[PDB]
Amino acid sequence: LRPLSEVNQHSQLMAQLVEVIEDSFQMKVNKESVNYLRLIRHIRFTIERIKKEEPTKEPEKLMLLLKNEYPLCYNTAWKLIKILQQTLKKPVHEAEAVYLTLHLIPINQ
Amino acid sequence: QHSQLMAQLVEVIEDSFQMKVNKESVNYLRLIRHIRFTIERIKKEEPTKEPEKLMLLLKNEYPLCYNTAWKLIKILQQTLKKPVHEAEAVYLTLHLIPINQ
Ligand SMILES: [Cl-]
Ligand SMILES: [Cl-]
Repeated sequence: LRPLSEVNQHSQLMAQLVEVIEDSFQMKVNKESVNYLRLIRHIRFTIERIKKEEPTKEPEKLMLLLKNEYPLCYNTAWKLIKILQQTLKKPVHEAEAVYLTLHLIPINQ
Repeated sequence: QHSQLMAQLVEVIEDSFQMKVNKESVNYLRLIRHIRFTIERIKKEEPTKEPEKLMLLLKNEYPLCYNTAWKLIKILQQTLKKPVHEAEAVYLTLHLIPINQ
């Protein structure tokens, strides 16, 4: 049998993508990190979706992605939304939490 | 106007990030403008088209990550010989933000 790690499906494609990221961002990736591991996992599964011509779950999985990557910004967005609901007394589309999260990420760097 | 509301929202941000926002900075201006658009869309009960809106937000706020995501998507398309949907550029951008920053 062939070890899974030795099934070299798209190994050189993956390496090309990483080189593009490293050149463009002018850094070296941390192959140890959760962010890198999840990036590679995302790419591997995106390859599968592309091969099968599958769409994605546009709204809902964006939420969880941001909750996992930027929990402080994500939860802060929801705290702002809580206050908006309490004062303005209108419903809030969860897309607003996505926008707020993205606007918060740069603030404390 | 929502002046007191805005001040409370900024206080929450400051607490959560354990920082004080410089009120005499582009940082504060950008923040308050975005928040005011959120308020306006909530009050007027106006939905967004999240796919198109996110592409616009990312292009303008995360140009390096977004443009790099598009380069990667083009490589994937050309290698796999399949269509790639615009939403993929969005999801890939969101995975790149924490790599770059
Ligand atoms: Cl965070
Ligand atoms: Cl909703």
